[PDB]
Amino acid sequence: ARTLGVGKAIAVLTSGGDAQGMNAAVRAVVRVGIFTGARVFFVHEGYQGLVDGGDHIREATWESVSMMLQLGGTVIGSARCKDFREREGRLRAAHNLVKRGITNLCVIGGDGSLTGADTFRSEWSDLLSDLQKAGKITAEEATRSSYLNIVGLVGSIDNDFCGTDMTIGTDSALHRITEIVDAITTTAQSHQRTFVLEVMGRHCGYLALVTSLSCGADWVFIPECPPDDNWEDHLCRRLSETRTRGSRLNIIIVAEGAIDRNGKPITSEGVKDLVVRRLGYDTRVTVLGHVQRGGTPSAFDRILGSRMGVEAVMALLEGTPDTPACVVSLSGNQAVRLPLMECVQVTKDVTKAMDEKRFDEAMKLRGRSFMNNWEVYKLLAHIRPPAPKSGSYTVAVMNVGAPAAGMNAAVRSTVRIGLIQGNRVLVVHDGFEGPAKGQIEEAGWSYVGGWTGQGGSKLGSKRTLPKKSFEQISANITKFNIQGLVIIGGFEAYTGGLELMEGRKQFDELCIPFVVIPATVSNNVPGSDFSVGADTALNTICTTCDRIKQSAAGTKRRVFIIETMGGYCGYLATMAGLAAGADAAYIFEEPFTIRDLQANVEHLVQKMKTTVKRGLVLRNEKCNENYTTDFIFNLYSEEGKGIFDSRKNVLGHMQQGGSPTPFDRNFATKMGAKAMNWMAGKIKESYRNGRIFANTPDSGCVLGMRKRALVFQPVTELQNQTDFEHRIPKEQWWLKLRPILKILAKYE
Ligand SMILES: Nc1ncnc2c1ncn2[C@@H]1O[C@H](COP(=O)(O)OP(=O)(O)OP(=O)(O)O)[C@@H](O)[C@H]1O
Ligand SMILES: Nc1ncnc2c1ncn2[C@@H]1O[C@H](COP(=O)(O)OP(=O)(O)OP(=O)(O)O)[C@@H](O)[C@H]1O
Ligand SMILES: Nc1ncnc2c1ncn2[C@@H]1O[C@H](COP(=O)(O)OP(=O)(O)O)[C@@H](O)[C@H]1O
Repeated sequence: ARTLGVGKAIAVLTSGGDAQGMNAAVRAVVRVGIFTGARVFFVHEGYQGLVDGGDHIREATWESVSMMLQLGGTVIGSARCKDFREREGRLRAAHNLVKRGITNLCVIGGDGSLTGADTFRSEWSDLLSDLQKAGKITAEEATRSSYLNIVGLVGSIDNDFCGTDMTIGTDSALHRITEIVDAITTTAQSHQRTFVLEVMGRHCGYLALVTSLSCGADWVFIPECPPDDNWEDHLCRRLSETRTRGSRLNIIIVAEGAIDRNGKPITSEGVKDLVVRRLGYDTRVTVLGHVQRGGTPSAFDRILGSRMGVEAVMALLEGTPDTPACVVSLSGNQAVRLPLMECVQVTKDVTKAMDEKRFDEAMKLRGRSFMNNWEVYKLLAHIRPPAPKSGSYTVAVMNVGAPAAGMNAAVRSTVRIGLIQGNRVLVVHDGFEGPAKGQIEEAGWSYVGGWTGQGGSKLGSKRTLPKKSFEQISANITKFNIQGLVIIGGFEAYTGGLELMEGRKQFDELCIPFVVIPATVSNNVPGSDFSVGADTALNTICTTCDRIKQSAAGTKRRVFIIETMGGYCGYLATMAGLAAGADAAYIFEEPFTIRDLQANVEHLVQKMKTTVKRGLVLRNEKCNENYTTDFIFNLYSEEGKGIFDSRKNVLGHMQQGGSPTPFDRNFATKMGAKAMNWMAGKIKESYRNGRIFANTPDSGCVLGMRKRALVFQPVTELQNQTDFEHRIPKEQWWLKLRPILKILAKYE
């Protein structure tokens, strides 16, 4: 609370290497730190300034963290101080803390920096008694004893640290790597070019794998699972197999830490030599390096930064001389404070486990999803697939609703994974106008060839519903022999789904199972924390939001009022509102009354009249029937005549058919499989007498993100979890963020 951090001060620090998002962390850490009545102190140049001190520990204001969200790298500054790795230095830093009076320390760093603060919290007890032989009056130690709180905030493009689902910057890092391959990829038209990108990752194959999974890398090399035995043949057999199979380029991604069975490291150049000496294609190595850390932080990292930042400060002010070292982080999409020590002691475990040829233990300590990506990567990466028999179940996949960045990525694994099960996969053009009009084709392994990155809807998606035409579709699911349905779409996929169950009452054909994969820009589908195409949309809003915070204004001081899309769902606006640090984001799920709206302005003004020079006001395209854009606009204008200028922008639905970011391509790839695996089951389990009869509710689901796991939920079970008037779910997780979004704008 406002009185919580009163009579309390904290010093934030940014050790480790530049990770896009650190800046948002700091900001949040300062903004929320003040807010809690506490005092926040900067500490330029990572652990260094802490050791040094003096002019390296300046005090932060609120205006100080202004306009940082959008900036990459660290601004508080990051060094490499090795003096701290020794006590002949930690003691001087401590001196600096106690000399400046500070009981809380936020460390935004990596596996090492984090492990350093760790050992610091520990070797802190004796640090007093020793720095007492001559340090400062012993009156202080008896006034700052077993009270040295430190929160570790994980920032690293490695995504190595264990205990956190994501680290800062890795998504942006993912964007960089992606934009390149995205470009490498869309040019190779001449010779059978064969790029050999080498990407980051000391000991972690993460970025390397994930980047292969989004590009459709032809082969990959990662640490935790070295290519044991004669592979070159394999890799060449492959590259040639695929060469004659008809293809232009090839993208062999290589993690830096890429080693082999024994350990004698695989080299990006070596790889390059191989292919040329054995196959002789014009191969060309590239080594992205230190650019992955560049560019600007993606919508996710800015957001993730702010969330972690707030978590830290809370965790800092909620500490007790009996509470252990803390490391806040994300998991199952919610903040968590984890035992610093436990995290380090383990995140280390993986290294040794890897030092000993024990890679199974490696890939395990890493495990879960990682292991999955690996598994799914290889599968979809195959050149094959198997020989199609006859007793094979035949599935149909289709798109329904407005298009999304990821649909084609989902349709591609759905078909590949299907085909690899030995099942048949039909492809439907134009959603439900699909099984109905009869536009249905058989999709072979190549049909989906290189789609994972293409945006829009290759198959065609319409929003029309099934019911009105059960006759024709059922007529068709019999003719073509459809025996399961995979629907990638948004609300009218969920909705058209329910619409299918009822049919199971009047029709026996509709008595097949179906899974609904959420693909909607708006993130309005019930039964999942995320949907495919939101991140992509979101990243574009957040982008143009930043580009608009410029405008060739004939003078400074100016306020922008922007209307986002997403019908009644305040996900984008709220999120974008937070990613681009707007003063206000008017959404539906959170009703405003002119009594408020007023106060929201008799506020930005009190700011445009000082600190702030550009203002951001986000409005959900449906937050309120009366208080339209134009209303909010005009209100904000008049009220600020003289003090500032103002323009109003309506983004609207700027062709959401651009291109999927790496996260939607992964998300749509991972599910498209998860579903096609789950569905192959429900189809066996529903085969009875030379016919299938799914008439239970389990056979009709929507697969979605729900906390730490993906989960199949039956459409009917969700009916009472969804407001159909406004086509949105009831209980949106993110409404939990609104408050932080508000304190960062300096409210309450
Ligand atoms: N093992 C350690 N013990 C104590 N302090 C450390 C340790 N490792 C790093 N530090 C502190 O952090 C500084 C920078 O370390 P480092 O470059 O490893 O950052 P990091 O958090 O490990 O991120 P990265 O994954 O890029 O290594 C060191 O100079 C020292 O100040
Ligand atoms: N794309 C890939 N990247 C890295 N390793 C791969 C890839 N594809 C297969 N492998 C490796 O090849 C070995 C398994 O071969 P599998 O028998 O699983 O594929 P395959 O049928 O021989 O090849 P294809 O599927 O290219 O004919 C394992 O080491 C597996 O990790
Ligand atoms: N861009 C993002 N937007 C929302 N959540 C994200 C994003 N990137 C990662 N996450 C979170 O990271 C965790 C999932 O990581 P993971 O299983 O490795 O999937 P991927 O392999 O797609 O990262 C979840 O908490 C997920 O919500």
